[PDB]
Amino acid sequence: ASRLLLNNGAKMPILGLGTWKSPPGQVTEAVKVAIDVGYRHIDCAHVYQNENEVGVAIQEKLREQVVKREELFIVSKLWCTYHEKGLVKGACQKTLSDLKLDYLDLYLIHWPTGFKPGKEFFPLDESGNVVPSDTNILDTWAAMEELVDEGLVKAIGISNFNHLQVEMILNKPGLKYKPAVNQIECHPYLTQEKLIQYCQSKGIVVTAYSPLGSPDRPWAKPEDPSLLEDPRIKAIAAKHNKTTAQVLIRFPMQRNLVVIPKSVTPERIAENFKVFDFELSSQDMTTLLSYNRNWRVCALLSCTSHKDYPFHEEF
Ligand SMILES: NC(=O)c1ccc[n+]([C@@H]2O[C@H](COP(=O)([O-])OP(=O)(O)OC[C@H]3O[C@@H](n4cnc5c(N)ncnc54)[C@H](OP(=O)(O)O)[C@@H]3O)[C@@H](O)[C@H]2O)c1
Ligand SMILES: C[As](C)(=O)[O-]
Repeated sequence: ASRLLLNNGAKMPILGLGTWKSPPGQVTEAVKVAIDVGYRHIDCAHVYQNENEVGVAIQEKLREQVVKREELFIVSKLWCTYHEKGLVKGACQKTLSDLKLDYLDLYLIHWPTGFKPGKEFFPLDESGNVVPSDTNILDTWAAMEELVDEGLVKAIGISNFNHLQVEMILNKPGLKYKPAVNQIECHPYLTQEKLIQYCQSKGIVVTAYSPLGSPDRPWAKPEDPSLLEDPRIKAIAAKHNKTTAQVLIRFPMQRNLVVIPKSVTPERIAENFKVFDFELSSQDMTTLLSYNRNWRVCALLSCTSHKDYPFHEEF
């Protein structure tokens, strides 16, 4: 619909607003405009360094009575430096403070890789490599389940997990809460048919990130492919009298995925919301799928030898 049922009984808005790369000086206004426009789902993370400013916008709109809190669906993520059992509740409460909420709707493990705790988000050794924690996925999962029993979060999930890492949690002895959601990269150049089939067969909702190809990723190279400018995708958009961004947002929706485009620009935030009024045909869908080239925006290239690096497995 406009909302999908999670395995905890709550319903997640199929469209949300992303906030990675959203400057602290612009994001409060961006989230205020989104909520005005009809967004009810905001994707956040501590590592984005803008949760305080996101929270100012949420507070203003609650105070104004534009939305009730129970109508909002607010998501954040546990960063890699807080995977230790004793650091997890603390990371969560910090995010809750910044956002000025008393619970999250969904809390995700941001990446499966744990790093050494500290103030640096990517701790480097003297050789400049990332320092790993010796924690594993299962112990971090048990700390996350705690958060649900304490009332801090309603649902817990994972992000950038491959299918064997998901398996690992599902087979955990004494598993109390299943992951509700696996948030992964997904667009016409990285279609994820195998992992999406796997998660959906297990009752795990998939959220597509970087749906537009992340044209503002800080590592962008000029030779690099561009989804928004692909003439094949422009043609499908023209047929439907929509923009190529609106086609790229509608595509995961028809695959029963949640999608979270990022924008700090009021007219684009508005434009990105107008995707409930049209339908891609099944020929269009099959065509977009055929464009897959296994191209990833986010490959976490500094952690390619971490014991828990997710992207050595096929799916
Ligand atoms: N879990 C993870 O590891 C992870 C990783 C990456 C992303 N995500 C989440 O997914 C969100 C989305 O992915 P993303 O931020 O990489 O990129 P994206 O949503 O694929 O693209 C954002 C870029 O596209 C532009 N854009 C938005 N609407 C547009 C439109 N209608 N027409 C033209 N350009 C448009 C934005 O410009 P303006 O802002 O200038 O308007 C921004 O430059 C993130 O913000 C984050 O919340 C999660
Ligand atoms: C690309 As990210 C900052 O959501 O790990």
